Amino acid sequence: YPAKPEYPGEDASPEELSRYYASLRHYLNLVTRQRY
Repeated sequence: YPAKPEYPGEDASPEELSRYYASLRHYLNLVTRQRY
């Protein structure tokens, strides 16, 4: 589980959280290239 933080939810702003979402998606986008 390379960097698997928990999501905030609908607590933060619709833009601020949307930015943070990139860090979450980036993790998955790093797992979408499994090797060995």
